Amino acid sequence: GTITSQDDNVVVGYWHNWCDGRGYQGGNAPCVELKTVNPQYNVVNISFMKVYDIAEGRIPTFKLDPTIALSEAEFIAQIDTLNSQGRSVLIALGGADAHIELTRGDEDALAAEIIRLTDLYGFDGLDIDLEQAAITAKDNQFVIPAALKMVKEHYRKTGDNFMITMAPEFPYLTANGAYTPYLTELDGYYDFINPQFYNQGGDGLWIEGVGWIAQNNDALKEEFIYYIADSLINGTRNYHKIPHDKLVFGLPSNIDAAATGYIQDPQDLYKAFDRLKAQGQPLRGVMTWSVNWDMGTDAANNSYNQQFIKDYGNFIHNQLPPVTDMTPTLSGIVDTRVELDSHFDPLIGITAKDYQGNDITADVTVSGSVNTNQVGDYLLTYSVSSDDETTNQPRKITVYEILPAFTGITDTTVVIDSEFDPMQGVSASHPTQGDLTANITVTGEVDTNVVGVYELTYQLFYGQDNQQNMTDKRIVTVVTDAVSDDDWQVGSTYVKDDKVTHNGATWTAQWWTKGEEPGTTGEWGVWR
Amino acid sequence: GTITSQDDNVVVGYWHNWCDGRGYQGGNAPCVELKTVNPQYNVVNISFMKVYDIAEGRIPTFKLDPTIALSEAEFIAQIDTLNSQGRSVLIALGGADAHIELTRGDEDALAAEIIRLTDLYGFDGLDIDLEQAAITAKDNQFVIPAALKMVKEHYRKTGDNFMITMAPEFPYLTANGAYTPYLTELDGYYDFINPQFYNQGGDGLWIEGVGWIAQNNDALKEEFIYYIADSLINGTRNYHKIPHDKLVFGLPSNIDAAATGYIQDPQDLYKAFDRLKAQGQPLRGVMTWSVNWDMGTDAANNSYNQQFIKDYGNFIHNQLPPVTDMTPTLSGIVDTRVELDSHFDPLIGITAKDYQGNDITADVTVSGSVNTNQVGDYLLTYSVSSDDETTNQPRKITVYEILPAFTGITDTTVVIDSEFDPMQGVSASHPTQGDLTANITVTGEVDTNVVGVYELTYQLFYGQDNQQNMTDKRIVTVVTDAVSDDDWQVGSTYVKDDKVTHNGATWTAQWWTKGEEPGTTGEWGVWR
Ligand SMILES: CC(=O)N[C@@H]1[C@@H](O)[C@H](O[C@@H]2O[C@H](CO)[C@@H](O)[C@H](O)[C@H]2NC(C)=O)[C@@H](CO)O[C@H]1O
Ligand SMILES: CC(=O)N[C@@H]1[C@@H](O)[C@H](O[C@@H]2O[C@H](CO)[C@@H](O)[C@H](O)[C@H]2NC(C)=O)[C@@H](CO)O[C@H]1O
Ligand code: NA
Ligand code: NA
Repeated sequence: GTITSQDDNVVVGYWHNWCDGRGYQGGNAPCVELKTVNPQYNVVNISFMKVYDIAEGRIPTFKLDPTIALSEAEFIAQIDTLNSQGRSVLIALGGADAHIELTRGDEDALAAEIIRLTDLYGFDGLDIDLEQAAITAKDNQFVIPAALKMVKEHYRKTGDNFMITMAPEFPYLTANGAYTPYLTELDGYYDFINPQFYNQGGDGLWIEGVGWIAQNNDALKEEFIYYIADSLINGTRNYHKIPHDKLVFGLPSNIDAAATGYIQDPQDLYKAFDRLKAQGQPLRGVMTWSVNWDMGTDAANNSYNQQFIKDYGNFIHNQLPPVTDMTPTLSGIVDTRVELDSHFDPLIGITAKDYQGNDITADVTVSGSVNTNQVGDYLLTYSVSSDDETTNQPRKITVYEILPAFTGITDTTVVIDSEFDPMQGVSASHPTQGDLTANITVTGEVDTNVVGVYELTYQLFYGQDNQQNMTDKRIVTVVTDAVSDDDWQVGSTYVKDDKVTHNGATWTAQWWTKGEEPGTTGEWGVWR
Repeated sequence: GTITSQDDNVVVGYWHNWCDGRGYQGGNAPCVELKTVNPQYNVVNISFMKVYDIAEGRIPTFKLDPTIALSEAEFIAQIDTLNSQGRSVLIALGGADAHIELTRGDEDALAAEIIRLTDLYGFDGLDIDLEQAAITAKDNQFVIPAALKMVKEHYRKTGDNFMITMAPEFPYLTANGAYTPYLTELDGYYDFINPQFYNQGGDGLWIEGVGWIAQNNDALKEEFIYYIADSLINGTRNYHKIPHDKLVFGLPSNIDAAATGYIQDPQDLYKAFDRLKAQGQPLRGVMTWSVNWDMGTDAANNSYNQQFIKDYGNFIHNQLPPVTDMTPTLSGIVDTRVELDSHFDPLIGITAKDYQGNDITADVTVSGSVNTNQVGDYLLTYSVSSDDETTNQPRKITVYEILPAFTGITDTTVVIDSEFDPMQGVSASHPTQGDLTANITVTGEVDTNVVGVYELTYQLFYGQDNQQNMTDKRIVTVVTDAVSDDDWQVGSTYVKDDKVTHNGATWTAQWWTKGEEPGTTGEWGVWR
């Protein structure tokens, strides 16, 4: 009747709010009554809360499929029995091809409906099972955690722990991955995460000395489970940290439950978990899609007969109780580049929380320092302690510099006796320092009274005391406006007294000529 | 004729070894002669070297599609012209649905065929364009870099820079991602990487203060380009580092060239590149799938008319030459956990290379130290310098401990006067210390001559000087073997002189009775 939360190891099982689902291998998942769920599933997730009718608006809800042949009242009664047996029933938000698209300001209405349904049906919490576009559509990444923090606190004020769990597909758990916001904002509020280590085909990770470990590789399943979990529980190898006491391994029940990810030999899981326990970081449990699948039939109409809970139930429940990782969280620490001579403040952007979600940002301290007057790497150490633990994390701050740029320094032709200003159209700038046009000197001059080619060297001085320097060159050609005889052409015919220009001189033909180059005809030739 | 490599900014364009490709929007990509490729494509990649016929074995090759109507000799002639124009022609290995599956030991034959084709056709290098399963199938991740290092060195010994490039889909570039091995092994050998920032739909990254930036989001394309590139060129946000001078932005030419990723407003790219240039890290160029697409038609038979090179050619070529990032690389530095009192060696696993691929692992130094006799976090700093740069990277080493475990401490029933050894079947162990069975004491005793319940407390002492302690309890019940009268039952009928056992006593009926509990019938009732 009241909020029944789990503090030991869990075996989580999703329950279909529909009948006769088709399997990836042509099997069939019947709907089942909640009360027929194997007792060793101590968390059962009602699938799914979603938007049923966009006529009702943007806020998802839950409507029982009547063809399961449970009345509203009976379904409440069966939740009530599971609760009386010390088992939890969660409402799972989302699902494959569920379309949730909330906008900022929707969070109060989402919190209110979660509370309505929880109090009506007797749910013990909520599983965030957003998939595909729903993870990142409109403002889901802000609205959902915001509503859920209001729900957690509403029930905390009556002494209840409304459970919050999540089922992210595992590749979304990398460090800046799509599920980041949900984990960081609900750090301290969530009870455990049960990612899906299924339906991701060849995705996985690279491990030195082993190679690439794919989620679809049966020959290395033990490796897959160990290494991805090890990465998760320590926040290594490009994964967000989920403490081991809050990490629940999500799996398909059988080959019909999912395209890939099914564990053919359960020994690979026993062995992985064991190795994790041997390094002092045992996991919190397992999760499966789904109890209907575990109670279904394959394509030959053979019953799966509870094979999943047969393989894992006892193995998970016979573990020691979990030991809470109470280490605090640090957030916002990223390697950063800082321009030479900028102001850098080591605390901007950085926050912290204790293992229960409380802001402890002012408790953070920093060791080491950055000199933004000198280029290079500076390494800092952040620390914060709470509940007799400390978390430390390092940060690399690189001080760099930026070249300024010249503009307007392009070769040009001007007419004899015009005015020429070497700085007209020339300028320089720098991102920080801004305008550096006054920092340009010019070596050389142009004499526009005298035809020819004039070279100018432009020197830009910048930075501290103008001791850095950039150089560019430019050619200014002074031409006459006076026109003159036509250029000689090899293909033309000339006659006596025709004049031509060629190789800077004016030549006069002495007689008929074609093809004779002025200057090449000697003392007594056709060109004079 | 000879190896023509590029040292300025590049605009890379792939060339189809086939005719009339179908577009994602029903357009058509004709085959084209190499010589008709727009000159501003200064790198043209022949697509694709692959396994054409598994009868020929596992080693990929290149066979010209004859229906392009170029003879072998003419195609060589057209490569020769591009080369005479100072433009590079690469052979692209792989392609969408190309099946390459090499095994270890294949690398000499792969190196020999790359050299054959290069010398035959006049190619100037190779682009690694493995996709899907080819990235990680059999030992591709070892064979391919191994063959290519042999190819680079073969040509280095005749004064040629055989170019090596890669086209990984961008999500494979995260820190332990599938393309890791190719980048790390060819660090120093590759000329630039041109990832594909297309065909990944909603993939992208999370940026504080902006939100989720998807590769398919047109409204934030500028953000997508800036932030993913910024992440790449600095190795932040869970991406491998690719120096900015070696990063070339890969794009679709138009909407028919790819499912998603096309830049509708080129201004978003100009602006992104500009911002990157403003922080002193301008990119090396752009890449496109493909020149045939840029020269194709859409579904309405309208010519695309070179729209891609129109939008980017001048913009990329008018940038300043690249400035080589000569900082060295560090590899293997990962946060690690170490058991209390183990030996930790800070250098095991760690390697380093200079900006040209040379091993400089012995030049690495480490600052700070780890005390494995005390639990906690220890922060180290690795550094190595080469070519007047230094790279620094930090590492967190956590010293942890592990509980031992008891076994055999389970409640038990033994028969009066049997032998009882409190340690039979009891033991303890620890991962490190091993057997701790000799470290168990027992408080309390069992007297098997006297019926009843005996409690035993088992204490395990361990760790340094046995000053840590674990406790477990056990109940040993000593029962008689002597049988006695049957237990009274509420539902049975008894008669005078029937005897029953109940609440530890033997009672005798005085007369007919059913339902009368022995001990409840007073002084003169039926039970005596
Ligand atoms: C936690 C979890 O596994 N969630 C997802 C499930 O939704 C999904 O199952 C599929 O859900 C649909 C509704 O969301 C159903 O229409 C569909 O029948 C069902 N498919 C099966 C085989 O039961 C599973 C699929 O493996 O994975 C997640 O994506
Ligand atoms: C660098 C690159 O973009 N490589 C891939 C390409 O192969 C791929 O194009 C497709 O390649 C096939 C052969 O590998 C062709 O059969 C197919 O026609 C072709 N498709 C198109 C539309 O040209 C592109 C697709 O965008 O991306 C990579 O996956
Ligand atoms: Na409840
Ligand atoms: Na060549």
